[PDB]
Amino acid sequence: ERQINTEYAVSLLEQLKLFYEQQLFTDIVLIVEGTEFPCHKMVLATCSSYFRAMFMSGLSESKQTHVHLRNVDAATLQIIITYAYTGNLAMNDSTVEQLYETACFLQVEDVLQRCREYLIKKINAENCVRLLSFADLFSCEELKQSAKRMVEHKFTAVYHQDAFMQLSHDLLIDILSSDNLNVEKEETVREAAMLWLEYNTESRSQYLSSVLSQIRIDALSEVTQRAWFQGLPPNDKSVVVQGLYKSMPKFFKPRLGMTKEEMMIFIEASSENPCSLYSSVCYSPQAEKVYKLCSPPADLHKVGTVVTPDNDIYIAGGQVPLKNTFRTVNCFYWFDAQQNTWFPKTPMLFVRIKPSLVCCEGYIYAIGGDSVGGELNRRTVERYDTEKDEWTMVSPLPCAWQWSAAVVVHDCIYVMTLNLMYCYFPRSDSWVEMAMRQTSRSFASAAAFGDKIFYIGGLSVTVEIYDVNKNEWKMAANIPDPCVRAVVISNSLCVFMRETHLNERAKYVTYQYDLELDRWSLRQHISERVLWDLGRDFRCTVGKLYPSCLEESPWKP
Amino acid sequence: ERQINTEYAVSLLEQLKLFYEQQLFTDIVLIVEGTEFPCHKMVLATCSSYFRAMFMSGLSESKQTHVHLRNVDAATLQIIITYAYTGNLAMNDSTVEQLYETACFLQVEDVLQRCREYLIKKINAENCVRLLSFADLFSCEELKQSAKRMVEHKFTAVYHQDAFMQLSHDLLIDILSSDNLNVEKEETVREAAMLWLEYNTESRSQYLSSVLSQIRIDALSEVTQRAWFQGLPPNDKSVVVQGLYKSMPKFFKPRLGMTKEEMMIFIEASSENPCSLYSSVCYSPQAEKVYKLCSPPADLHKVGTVVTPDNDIYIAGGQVPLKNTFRTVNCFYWFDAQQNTWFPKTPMLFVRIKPSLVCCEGYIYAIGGDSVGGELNRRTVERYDTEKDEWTMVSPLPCAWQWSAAVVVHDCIYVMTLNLMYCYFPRSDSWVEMAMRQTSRSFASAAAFGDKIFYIGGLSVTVEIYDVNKNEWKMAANIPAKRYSDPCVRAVVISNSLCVFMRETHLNERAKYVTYQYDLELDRWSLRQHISERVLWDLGRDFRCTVGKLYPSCLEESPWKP
Repeated sequence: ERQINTEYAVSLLEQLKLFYEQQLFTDIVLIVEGTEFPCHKMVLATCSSYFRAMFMSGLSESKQTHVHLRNVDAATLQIIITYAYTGNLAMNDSTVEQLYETACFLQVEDVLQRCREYLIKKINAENCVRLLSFADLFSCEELKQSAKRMVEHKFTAVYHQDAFMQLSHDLLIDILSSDNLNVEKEETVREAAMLWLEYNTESRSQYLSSVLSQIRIDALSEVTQRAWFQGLPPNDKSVVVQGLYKSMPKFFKPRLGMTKEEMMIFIEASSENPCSLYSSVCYSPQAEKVYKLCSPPADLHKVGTVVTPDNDIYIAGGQVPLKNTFRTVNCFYWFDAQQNTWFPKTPMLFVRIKPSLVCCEGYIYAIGGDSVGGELNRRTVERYDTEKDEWTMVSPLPCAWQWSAAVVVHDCIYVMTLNLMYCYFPRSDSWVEMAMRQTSRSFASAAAFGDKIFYIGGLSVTVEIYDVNKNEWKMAANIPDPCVRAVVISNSLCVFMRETHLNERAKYVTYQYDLELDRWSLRQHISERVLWDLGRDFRCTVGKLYPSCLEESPWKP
Repeated sequence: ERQINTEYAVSLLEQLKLFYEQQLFTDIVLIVEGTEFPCHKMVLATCSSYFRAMFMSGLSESKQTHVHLRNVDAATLQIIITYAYTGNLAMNDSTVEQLYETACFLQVEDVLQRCREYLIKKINAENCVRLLSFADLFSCEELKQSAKRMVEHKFTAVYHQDAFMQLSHDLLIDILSSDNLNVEKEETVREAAMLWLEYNTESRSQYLSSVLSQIRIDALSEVTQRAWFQGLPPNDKSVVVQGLYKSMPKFFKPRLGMTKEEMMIFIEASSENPCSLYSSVCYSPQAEKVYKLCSPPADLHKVGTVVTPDNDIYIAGGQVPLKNTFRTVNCFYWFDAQQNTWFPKTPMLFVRIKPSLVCCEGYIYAIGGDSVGGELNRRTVERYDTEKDEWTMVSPLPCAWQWSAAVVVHDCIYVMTLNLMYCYFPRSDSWVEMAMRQTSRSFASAAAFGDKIFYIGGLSVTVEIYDVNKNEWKMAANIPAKRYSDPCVRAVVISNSLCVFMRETHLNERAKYVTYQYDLELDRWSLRQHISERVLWDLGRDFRCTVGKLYPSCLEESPWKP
C-alpha cells in the first residue's frame, strides 16, 4: 500500500505539534498533582494502549474533560506527551526508572521497548541488582535475563551491594540456586547468604531457613549451625529440627565458577577450514587441550586484546574488508564468559589499526594504533571508562611510534617503542621520560611480570629486562626466525615461542624461565597432535575461561 | 528542527488509517448526497484549510456531528480523505477537473498544488482552451499563464475549437489583444473573431464592438465593416456610428507571428568561452545573421533533433558527464518558440546515444541510437505520441545498424544505413525490404526533399538519389570541392528548394562555410551564397543541421568578433 511520507507525514506531525503548543483543537486535559496538560485524544490513542480504552469505554472519563490521573509524575508524562507529538524521546540516564514506571503505566509499547533497550545496554557495574529488582517488580523477562547473568558475574565478586539486601525471596532464590555463580570458592556465597539473613531475622526466619537449605551441603558444613544457635529466637524447637534435615539430601553437586582455569587466549589463527581467513582459539596449560572461541565480528580482523585484573576480555579497533560487490572500524566488543558470544559496547572516536589496550586503575587505556594517521599531533591516546562507559581524551603521546608495545606495572602506564620508553602517570595525566634502550628493535611485545618489564624479541632473541625501582635496562641471556610471546603463567614468568626453518614444520613449545638463573628450562612441549599451526599475526594473552561454555577445536592430529 | 519519521511517523499514520477504515474514534461524519463518510476532525483540520474553520469557529455546524456538505462530489471527497490518511493521491487523467474544484472549495493546499502541477504538465493539444477557461474560473496564475502561451501557440493553427466558442469576454480580450499570436497572416484572427460572434450574432452585439476593435485596422477593412453593418439587428443606428469610429485610431502595429523566418537551427557548436564545451546556434539564410539558442540541459550533449510539420523542435537522448567529485540519460525536451527555454516532457524508456527522431502522421519515431545494446538481436525502436504523451513500442528494426540516418517521405518511415534500406509501414507496423545501394558508405545523413531521398556524403561526395515511385538508386554528379580536403556535407530543404551546407578543411588552412543551390535536371550545385566568416565562426565536427522557423525578437544574436 502506498504510504508515502515525503514532505507529508512530517508536515502532518509538525501541524499537530503546532496545534499542541498553541493549545488548539484540544478536548482533553490531564490533571497531574495540580499541573495541567491540555492535549488531544487521537494522539493519546495512537501512542498509548491505555488512553485508547480511557477514551473508548463509555464510563465517566469519556465525557470527563478534566480527568484526574494520579500515580504518575509530571515530567515523565510531559516527556511521553512530547514524544507522542514529535517522535523524539531524548532520554537521560537518571530518570529512566520513573519513565519506564509510567511507560508501563500507560502500556506505551514503543517507549517501553526504547527504555528496555536503554536499560539492557546500561547495566555497567552498580545498578545491576537495582535494575534487576526493577525488572522483577515490573515482570520484564528480557531485562530480567541480562540482569540475572550480569549479577551472576559481578555480584559474586562484591557480594556487599547495599541494594542487594533489599531483594524479594523468589529473586534471591533464583539468584542463589542457579549454577552461574562466578565464584572460585563455595564459602563466599555461604557468608553472602548469611549476611542477607543477619540484617533481617526473627519475623524472616522462614526466609533464613530457605536460603540456608539453598546453600546446599557444600556450604552447610560450616559455622551455619553455631551462628544460628547464636541468633535464633528463643522457644524455637521445630526450627532446629528442620535445620538438622538439611545436611544429607538435595543433590550435592559441584558448581561452575570453580572451573576458572588460567588459560592462553589466542586470536587470528590459521582457520582450520581453508579459505576462512582467521580464527580465535585458546590453549590450556594444565589440561593440555586446545579450545576455540567465536570471532567477535566474524569478518573484521587486526584487533587488540586486553585482560583486566577481573579476568575480562575486550576487543577494540580492527579492519574489515569493504566487501565491494579493508576498511577500519572503531567498534568495541566484550567477550561473555558463559554465553560464548560478544556483546558490543560504546565504540571509539577514531578508527584504529591494531590498538594497544592497557588496563590500569579500573580504566582501559588504548595507546596508539593508527588513530587516524593525519593528526596534527600524530602522537595521541584515547582512554576508556569501564564504569561510566565513555571515552575520555587524555595527555597525548610525546613522540609518534609504530609497532609499539605497552604494559602496566605498579598502577602506572608504560609504553615501549624501538628505543624509548615513557611512563604515563594516570593521576597527574603527564608523561615522564624514562630510560632508553641501547638496542633498536621493533615488531616486538613486552610482558608485565611482577615489578619488571621483559621486552622480548625484536628485529630476534633480545632479552632486555627493565626494573621500575631501579630504572635500568640489562641483558640476561639468549633463549635456546623465532616468534616470541612472553606472558605470565601461574605467577611465574614463561614464554611461548615457535621456530620455523626451511622445508621444515613449525613446533610449539613453552619454557620456564628463572629470574636468578637466566635460563629457560623446558616446561612443556606443545604436541602437534592437539595444536595445529597458528600463523604470524597471532596474539597471546593470559585469562581465565570456562571449559563447559566453550567448545573444543576439532582437528586431526 | 527536532522531529523524526523513521518508523514513528509512518506507524502513526498507519494507526490512523487503521482507526479510519475500522471506523474507530470517529466523531464527525460527512453527508454527501446521502453517502456517509465517517472521519476525524484532527485530520480534516491538518489537511484542509476549510475544515479547521468548520470545526474551530464556535458555531452550529461545529457542534453538529451530522454535517450536510453539498456542492461536492462523493468520489472526489473520498479520494481527498484517503489522501488525508495515506498521502498517496493516485490521480487519474479524467477526474482532475472535479478534484481540483473540490480542492479549491475545501482549500486543501497540498493537493491543490499537486493537481496544479499535473494540469500544467498535461496541456497537450486539445484541453488547452478548456483548462484555460477552467483556470479563468478558479483564478490560477500558474495555469493561467502556461495555458495562455499554449493557446497563443496552437489555437492560432486550429481556431475552430468548441470550448473556444464558450469563453468569457475578458479571457477572449486577453487572448486576442496579446502580441503572442503565432499566425503568419492577419486575416485568420479576423475570421476567428468573426465566427466567435457568428454563433452569437444579434444576441451578443455588445462584444461585437470590443472584439471587432481588438482585431485593429489591419483587418478592420471597409469590406468587413460594411458586412457587419448590413448584418446587425434592425433599428440600430448608433452601432454603425461606433463601428465607423474603429478605422483610424488605436495604434496599428505589426504583429509577432509574421516573423516566422525559415532559419537553420544548429547544435554542438564550438563554444566561445572555454568553460563551456558545446553550444546551439542558428543561421539566417535571408537575414544573413547568426543567432544563438540556450542549451536544453546545459551540460548534456550528443542529442538528436527533429522538426514536425508544425515547426516544433524536440531533443531526446544524449550523454552527460558524471561529474564525479559521460552517463547516458533518456530525458526529453521541447524548445519554446517565444520564451527561449526548454520544457521537459515524458522521458524515454531506454538511454539512447544520438537518437534519430523522425516525425510522421503526427507521431515522433526514434529509430536506433544505442537504445542500450549487448546481444545478437538488440535491433529495437521506440515511437512517441505527441497527443497522448506516451511512448509506444512498435515492430523492432530487422537488422542492427550503426551511424544510420532516417527520414520520412510520403507519410512513410525510411531509415538508411551503409547499404540497406527498410520502409516501415505505420498502418501495418512492419518493415518491407527496399533497394540496396551499390556503394557502402557510413557516417552520413540523408534529406527528404519532395519525393526523393538524397543520401549525401559517406566514408565523401557521393550523391546517390533515390525515388519512392521508382525504387532505384542513381548518381547525379560530384559536388565541386577543393582537393586535399575532407568536406562535411549537410543536406536539408530550404525555401522549397534542395540545397546543401558544406564546409571544407585543408592542412594549415581555415574552414570556410558556403551553401550551394542544387538543380534537379542540371545535376550541379550553383553558388547560392557564401557564408562570410565575419558573422559565423567555426562550428566543429559533431554538429547537426535542421530546418525550422524561429523568432528573431525572442532569440538573441551571438556576439563574436569578425
